[PDB]
Amino acid sequence: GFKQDIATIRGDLRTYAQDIFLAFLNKYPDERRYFKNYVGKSDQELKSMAKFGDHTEKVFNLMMEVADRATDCVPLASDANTLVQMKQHSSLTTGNFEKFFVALVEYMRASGQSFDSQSWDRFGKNLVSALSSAGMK
Ligand code: HEM
Repeated sequence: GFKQDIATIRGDLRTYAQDIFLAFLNKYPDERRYFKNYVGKSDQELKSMAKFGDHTEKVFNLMMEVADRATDCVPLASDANTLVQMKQHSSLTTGNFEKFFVALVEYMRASGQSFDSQSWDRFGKNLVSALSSAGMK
C-alpha cells in the first residue's frame, strides 16, 4: 500500500526521484522552462549535474515527508502551506502539480512493481485541493 510505497521510494530515493522527475519533464516538456539549467540536456546528461541529483532528491525527500505525515492520503494543511509559500514555487499554479502527479502515477502504473497507484493518484488530488485551499492559484 501507500505506506510500503513510501518505504520503497525511500530505499532508493535518488533513483526514483530522477526517474520520476525525468518522466514529468519528458511528458510535459513546457515545464522544463522553470528549470533553466536543465534546458538542452538529455536524461543521461542531467544525471551528471550535481544540482540535478541533489535537487531531485531534496524534492522527493519533502514529498515523502508530506506523504508520511498524511492521514488516509490527505496531507496536512501546514505541509500544503509550506509548498505554496516556498520562494521557488512563487510562479506556480495547481496545474503544475497536477501534471507532476499524472506523470508520477503513470510511472508507477508502468513499473513492474506493485505500487499503490490509486493511492498516489488520490494523494495528488488531495494535495492539489489542499494547495488551492491554501491559496495557490
Ligand atoms: C509535491 C511536489 C513538489 C515538491 C515536494 C517540491 C519540493 C521542492 C523542494 C524541496 C525544492 C528545493 C530543492 C533544492 O533547493 O535543492 C524545490 C525547488 C523547486 N521546485 Fe518544487 N516541489 C514540487 C513540485 C514542483 C513543481 C510541479 C514544479 C514546477 C513545475 C516545481 C518547481 C520548482 C523549482 C523551479 C524549484 C527551484 C529550482 C530547482 O530546484 O531546480 N516544483 N521544490
